[PDB]
This record gives sequence, structure tokens and C-alpha cells, in this order.
Amino acid sequence: PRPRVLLLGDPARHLDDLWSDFQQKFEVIPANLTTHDGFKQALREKRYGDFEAIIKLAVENGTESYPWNADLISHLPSSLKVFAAAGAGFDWLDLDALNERGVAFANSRGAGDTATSDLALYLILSVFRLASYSERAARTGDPETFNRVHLEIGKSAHNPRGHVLGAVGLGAIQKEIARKAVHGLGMKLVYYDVAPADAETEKALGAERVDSLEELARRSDCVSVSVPYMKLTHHLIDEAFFAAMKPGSRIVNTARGPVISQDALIAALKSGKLLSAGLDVHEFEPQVSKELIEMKHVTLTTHIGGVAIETFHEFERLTMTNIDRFLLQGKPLLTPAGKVFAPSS
Amino acid sequence: PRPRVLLLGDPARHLDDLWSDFQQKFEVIPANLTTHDGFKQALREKRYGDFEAIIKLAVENGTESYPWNADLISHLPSSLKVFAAAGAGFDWLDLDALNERGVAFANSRGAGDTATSDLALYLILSVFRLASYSERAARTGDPETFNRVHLEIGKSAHNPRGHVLGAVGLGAIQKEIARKAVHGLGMKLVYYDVAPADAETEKALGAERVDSLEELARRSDCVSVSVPYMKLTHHLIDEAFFAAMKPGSRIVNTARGPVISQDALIAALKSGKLLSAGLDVHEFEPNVSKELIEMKHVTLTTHIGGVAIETFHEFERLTMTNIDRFLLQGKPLLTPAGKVFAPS
Repeated sequence: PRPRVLLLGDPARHLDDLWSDFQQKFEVIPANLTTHDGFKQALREKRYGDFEAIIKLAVENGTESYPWNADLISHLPSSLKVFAAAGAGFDWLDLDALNERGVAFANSRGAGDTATSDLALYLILSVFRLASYSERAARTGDPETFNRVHLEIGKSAHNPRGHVLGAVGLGAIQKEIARKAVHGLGMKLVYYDVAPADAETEKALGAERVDSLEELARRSDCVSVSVPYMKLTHHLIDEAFFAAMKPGSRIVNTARGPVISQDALIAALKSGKLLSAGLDVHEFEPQVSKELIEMKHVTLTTHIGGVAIETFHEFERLTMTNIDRFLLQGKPLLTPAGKVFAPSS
Repeated sequence: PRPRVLLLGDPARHLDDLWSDFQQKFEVIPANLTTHDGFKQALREKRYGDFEAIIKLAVENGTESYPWNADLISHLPSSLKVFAAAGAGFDWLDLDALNERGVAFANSRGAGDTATSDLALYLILSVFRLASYSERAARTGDPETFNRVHLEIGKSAHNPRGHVLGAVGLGAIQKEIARKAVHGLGMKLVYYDVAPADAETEKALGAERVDSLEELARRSDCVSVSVPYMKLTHHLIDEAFFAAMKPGSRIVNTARGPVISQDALIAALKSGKLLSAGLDVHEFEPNVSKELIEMKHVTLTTHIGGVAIETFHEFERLTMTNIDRFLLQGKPLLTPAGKVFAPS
């Protein structure tokens, strides 16, 4: 009577006790993936029998099955109720097609809130203090270069304290960035978002809401980009946004690469409109801009925002806990994405 | 008539109104420095006349005069009452010889507390996240290197949250480091210092005191060095300290370079005792260690701790205000260092 769960890719690596418990409550079936076409044929032939859930324990696990298109989804068994996956993004998945077949989806939203906010704070520190340029000077091992750059940095460096952070988006990650920047570093906060923060959150952060991106640009010393990536957010930060910013201002991005136009950013740095910028995410990722690399004051990292052991622990906790709640406890998912359906026990 | 003030190096750069006020109240004399030996000869020949104060508006200004040793000091005019200087902790000054001549000294203590504590927080984030290595991979411009290093960092990177910060020293700068690390990032605090923290510092930070440096080393996930540099703190962090640390731990330094033994640090990274380290200050400054440069996980900066325009505004305000108070207002110095003297 144990419900049956298809495992896409490797078993758990972080949470050993929880994974042992999961394998007693549920019959776990390894997919043994080879290719996308091979997986479609295994489904058509009912190789795995009727199953009620699918689990995917890491971002890099089960990529042999990609893409999850409408064609593949049409061969899933009629018994299927829920699919839970590691990560925030799901580009490999046609979610509308999955929901049309009556299947509930959960991502692992919230798992990397601490990691991604800390990394944004690192970038904010870097662009105010010009620390990226300082590191490259130190790494020459040349004494005169050390002294020259020590002096040069003092002409342009500032403390965050007392300066205005402009939040593009005020979701959970940005709420942590703001708490750390306001109470920790002593910055002031303005924000732009489709829905207002509640009176309590606004009071706790001293957050003032503005009505347009232009108003946000006009008031910021440093802009923090943290929004979901969709068609509506492609090149959200464009030539017109940079034109509205203050001379000698700064920008950071931990969201998705194309949210900021790479060419508009380069032009704003070349003209002196921006003093500095920090990108963890890149328009043509994994190709970093050679033009940005060759400049003095652009901080560049390898999409490490959520890359911390604690995030990966929480990916395993959330995926197992979602399926346990939904099929055994009669309780709703913690982190649904797309359409919501009724639980069972 | 107006008291006379010797200017060491460049005039003011930030506080134009306060500097114009200063030049009205006081006759300001440019030192016109060439070399140290040439300055001693100028003082011997009475080239500047009798003056009542000396001012030094920036840490990098007036360095041609160094050192302010006993021989140089012996030729200062007996009219001299006060010397105010930017920065704090000065290896270039014989403070006991200056006070022997009845001359009061002020540094600019406190001006850089925000800047130095923020730069220490940057190094703490760097050593936990392996961000220094990530930057170097990004700057290759090679797509395969980008993907490979993204995966590699996931094997070793951790959130500071819930880990222990071990403070060596709990003075003004470290109290701000700890406030930001504990309340902001979610770390826990253990400390060593020569004196107990006030009951309010301890309650606010959840601070646990230990009795020795080996006890502090053993308890820590990341050590933060912030103490005054003097004979008794030379090589404070040595082979025995690193032996006491846990496998895979981390250390940062924003104090002075020789507080940590360069050779001991190199050895502890080579063996795997330390995962990562962050240095703003260097034992043989301005030469940074070539052995540390050639490794994966050592974060290295050009002594930028206090380098922020707001620090420099406060250096100019404190130096000018100190001299005005002490020579014209009959008021004590705001930031004395060494012996205290009665104002005119």
C-alpha cells in the first residue's frame, strides 16, 4: 500500500537519516536513465508500473531525460499526482502541459535565501569599496603597484552607511538583502514591486515604496536587482534606466543574466554614468563579457549566489517533505509552483 | 598675534569651509618637504621660525619626514605645544621623546571604525564562500572553466550563519565586526581580550569569553584578528595557534601585517589545516607574499581597511578641531594619545 516514487538520477547525498525514513514510507524506483528517447519508450511500455510521484534531488541530476516537453509528458501513467524538484528554476519543464495532465509541481523556493542574500551583500561591499580592483593589484606582487592603487582607490571609495539602496523587487531574497544592508551596514531603503510589502515589513526595514523604475533610478546610490525571470523582465534594466541613474552610481545583479542588458551596462560604464558594477549572473552565460573583464571596476563571479552546502541540504529536505505531506499527511505542499491541487492521506 | 602651524604635506581636500576658517585663525606654514635628513637640517637652522602646532591631514601626507625619531625631535622649537595627525597606531613616531618636550599628541581614533569593520566583513564573506577563486575563474573568459569552478566551489563553500566567529581582541572596531556578523549574518561569538567586555556588550552580542588564545583557536570556524600592534603582539598568531585550530578552518586580518607569522600561515594552508584566509595587511608590506598569491583560496587586498571618503572627512575635522580647542578655546583634546597636558 506504500505509494510508489520514481527517482530521477542519483540518490540523496546530504540527509542520510531523512532519506532512510523516505525509503521505508515509499517504494522508490530508480529511473536508470540513458537518453531522452529511451525514457519516452520506457514510459510507453509501462516499464516502471504505475507511480504516484517523481523526485529530483539536485539541479544537475536526471538531465538525460531533458526536455520535459508535452510529447514526453503525454506518456506518464494516469496514477501520477505530484513532481518535486531541487532548485528555483525549471527551464527544462513545460509546466502548463504538466498541469493540464492534472499533475502538481513543487520547486525548492526559499532553500538558498541565506546564501543568495549574503552573496548580494558581498557584491554591494565590492562596488562601494572598489575591492575587486584592489585584489588584482595585490596579486601582481609588485610594491609600487600596491602603493599606486592604494592611493587611487581613496579618490572614489565610499562607506554604504547613509546611502540609498534601491530594491528592484522585494521578495524573500531581497527582504534578507535589505535587513542586512539597513540594520547591518546602515543604508536607507527605497523599493519598486508589483505588490506592496505589508505595513509591518515596511516599518521593520524603514522601506519607502516608489511608483516607477524612473523614480527608483533617480533616488539610488546602489541598485539591487532581485526579480523572477520572465518575458516581462527580459532587459528590464535598459538604456532608459541607466539614463535616469545618478552620475557615479552603482548596480548589482543576483537574479538572471538577461534581466540587465549587457550592451547598455557597458555603455554606462564607458561614459562614467556608473562608477562600478557587480554581476554574479551574465547575459550570455557561461560566456562572461571580455569588455567587462578588461575594465577596472567590474566585479564578476561564476553564478555562486546559492552555492553553499546548507542550500543543498534544504533542497533534499524540501523535496522529501513536500511528497510526504501531499501523499501521506493530507497536507498542502510547502512550495507549490503553478496550479494547486488537493492533498491525500 | 595668530598662533603658527607647520603643515606636513598637502593642504585640505574635503572640508573647504573648515580649512578656510583654520587659515584665518592660524598662520599656516608649508613644510615644503624634500628628504628626512633635509628636514632635520631645516629645523636645526630655524628655517620655519617658532611655531605652536603641527598638523598632518592624511595618512599618506608628509612621509618624506619619517621617522620622527629622538634626533629629529631634539631640534623642534620650544614654543611647540601640540601635534594632531590623521589615522591611528604610528610606527613612525617616538611618542615618549615628544611628550618629554612638553608636547601634547592627538591621533584621529574612531574615524575609520565603519570602513575597517565593513572591509573585515567582506573578507569573512570571501573566505566562507570561496569568492576570490570564483572571480579569477570568471576573468579567464573561458566557458568550460566557468562551469567547472561553479561545481568545484559547491564541495567546500558554507553560509557563515550558525558558525562561530572567534574574536582576537574586542575593542571598538571588533565590536562593529561582531555586531554585523552576529545580528546581520547569524554567526555566534566567542572572544579573547586583555579586559572583560562591558556587561552590555556581552548581552547584546551573546559573547562568551575564554581565558587563552589556544582555547579561542579551538572553538572557532573563522578567526578575526583586531588588536593594537606592539612588541607583545608581534607574531601573536604563530605555529602553536594554527596547531590548535580545527581542520578546514579560516582566518582574516585587518590589524597590522606582522601580527600573523607569514611562514606559519603558508605552512597551515599547505597542509590543509586552513581551507582559506583573507589578508588586508601584510608582514613585509608593500610586498605581498608570492607563495600566498600562487594558491587557490587566499584573498589579498592593498591595505584598504580605512580607505573611504567618509574616513577622510573625519580625519580633516578631528585634526583641525583638536588644534582649535587646545590653542584658542582652553578646551581638552578630543582624541589624545600618550600623556595628557593642560590647554593654554
